[PDB]
Amino acid sequence: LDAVDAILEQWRRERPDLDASPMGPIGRLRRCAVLMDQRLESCFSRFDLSSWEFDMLATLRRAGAPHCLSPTELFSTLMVTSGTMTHRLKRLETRGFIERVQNELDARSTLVQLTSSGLELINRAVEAHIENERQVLSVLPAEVLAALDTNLAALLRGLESH
Amino acid sequence: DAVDAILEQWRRERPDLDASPMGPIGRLRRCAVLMDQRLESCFSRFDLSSWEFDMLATLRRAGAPHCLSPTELFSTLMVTSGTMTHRLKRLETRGFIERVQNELDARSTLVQLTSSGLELINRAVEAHIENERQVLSVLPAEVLAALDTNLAALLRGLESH
DNA sequence: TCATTTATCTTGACTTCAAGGTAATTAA
DNA sequence: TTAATTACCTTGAAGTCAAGATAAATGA
Repeated sequence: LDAVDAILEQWRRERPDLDASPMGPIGRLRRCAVLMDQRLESCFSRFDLSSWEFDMLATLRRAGAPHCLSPTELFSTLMVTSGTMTHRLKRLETRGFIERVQNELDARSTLVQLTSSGLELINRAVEAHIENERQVLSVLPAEVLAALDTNLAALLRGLESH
Repeated sequence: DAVDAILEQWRRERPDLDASPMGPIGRLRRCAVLMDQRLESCFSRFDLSSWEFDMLATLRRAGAPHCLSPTELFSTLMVTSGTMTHRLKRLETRGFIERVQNELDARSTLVQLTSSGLELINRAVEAHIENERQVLSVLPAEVLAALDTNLAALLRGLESH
């Protein structure tokens, strides 16, 4: 049995009038994600990085040289508000990971670009990150990892549709 | 999928790496994020946030008199005690929980559901299930079944370590 | 007793968001 | 030109955590 099976048992005893089967799939998902974050966050700390600081540089890096994106691009992709993004940017700017370049095509726009410092950090952090994930999923058998990828995508399909 | 995009990017920017793991894990992380959004819609109909729901649900599912310890609570909900102290003081102001002094441990102040809280949670969980039932209805039965089975195997490895 | 642990809160700080603000941009 | 919209930041406020503190329970 799994920890989700436990909570279902509790509800099965306390409210037998309900069918809590949906809580099964969804409960496992949230817990998995929660634990998974803990694993990945461990490795990021090895680089003196928090989870969000990594997401920023990975987004800038994966864009492509010159690795320059807009605050709006950033928060639109990272699903955070603008005030959130402002705070993030000022921090990374002080940590010399990003520089601020003024948009020559839109005066209400101040771009964010990777510094040489930041470009090196993320370029090896992405290397560690990948292996960290590879280690985690190695517990699963091939068929299992295969099925999970296929199935989660369908779930993402349905969710993104709505 | 949106994850498919990020994979194409890394395949161009760092072809020296194989980013296959980001696939499964990326979808997982995003799904959880989207799933929370759906659930929070319904919680808002009861004037409740995600954690306020998790709290009363934990107290409710314990069993009458629905009395648990702060340590028990934060241990189950994986949050620090200062988080829990703050949380409890809020719910106490919102008349959902009462504070009972432990007669068996003088360093202990138990947390129990009020008549108010018991009613709110007893119908909120009903809506919550339906919320989830509808969301997952987009998936076929076999697919939802396989996803459940597969997610369970993943939870074993994660919790073991 | 005691030197250590446990239960729980207190403080300072960081991240986040909703709401507002303001300089540019835009289409008529 | 203007009224509406976009880009980005500012400002309170809430939630969270990490140390730290202090009363209470230990087992020797």
